[PDB]
Amino acid sequence: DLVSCSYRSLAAPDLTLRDLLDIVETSQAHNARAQLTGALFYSQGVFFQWLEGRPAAVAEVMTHIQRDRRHSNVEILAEEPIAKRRFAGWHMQLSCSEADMRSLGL
Amino acid sequence: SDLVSCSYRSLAAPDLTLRDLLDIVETSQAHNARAQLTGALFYSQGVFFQWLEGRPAAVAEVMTHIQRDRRHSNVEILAEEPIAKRRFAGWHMQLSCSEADMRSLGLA
Ligand SMILES: Cc1cc2nc3c(=O)[nH]c(=O)nc-3n(C[C@H](O)[C@H](O)[C@H](O)COP(=O)(O)O)c2cc1C
Ligand SMILES: Cc1cc2nc3c(=O)[nH]c(=O)nc-3n(C[C@H](O)[C@H](O)[C@H](O)COP(=O)(O)O)c2cc1C
Repeated sequence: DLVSCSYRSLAAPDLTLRDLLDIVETSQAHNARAQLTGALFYSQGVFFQWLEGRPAAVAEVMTHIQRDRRHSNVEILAEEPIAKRRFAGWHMQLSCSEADMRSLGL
Repeated sequence: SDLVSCSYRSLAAPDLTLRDLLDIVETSQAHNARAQLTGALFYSQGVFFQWLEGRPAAVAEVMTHIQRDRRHSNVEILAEEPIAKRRFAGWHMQLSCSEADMRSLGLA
């Protein structure tokens, strides 16, 4: 009994670096206790995310994530059953480039 | 003027190597440049996300091939989303691959 959820979203046009850092730090905290793992990819106003865990916990955050106003167009979440975890060890691995971080700075 | 965008998420074939990844990018670069396809590829831990932007038909034609590709599977796609402006202009194939992922894909 273990599942994954994959979505693509368009980051708020006004998204700052502070916003990104907040998203990451909350996720770290929640996924940690809530036993979720995965990765968050940001570049140039686009989010990809992969969440994995128990269907219960994923549904929990995914309802929260969708309400979140730091992005929009939260697009066809692809709910796949998984045999094993893919990001064991990463309660939230951010993947954000040096350029992208510079941008969100300006 | 007439730009659409396509997003998908893939599962890398379980025997995918660093060389494979490198082949996927160089092919993409060469092609996307000629086809005016811009976008980004993210790989980590067996997972691929990609965002492609360009004129409707170019996106459509590459996506048929991307889906044929044996180096991955379970290609869940996102209906041609129309876009105001490009987002990765200049980038024909911006790659996201961590140093850790680089280590693993390069093991055996
Ligand atoms: C792109 C994006 C990805 C997010 N991913 C997670 C996540 O994986 N885990 C999580 O707990 N919150 C994530 N969040 C934050 C939640 O949407 C939400 O802000 C928060 O978790 C719910 O309120 P809280 O601060 O009380 O926990 C994400 C937000 C954004 C915009
Ligand atoms: C994850 C992934 C992403 C790919 N992205 C592109 C791309 O954006 N542009 C491209 O021409 N080929 C891309 N390819 C390669 C194509 O699937 C396809 O194989 C190629 O364009 C035609 O065959 P070839 O590899 O022998 O040249 C990608 C392959 C994979 C597995």
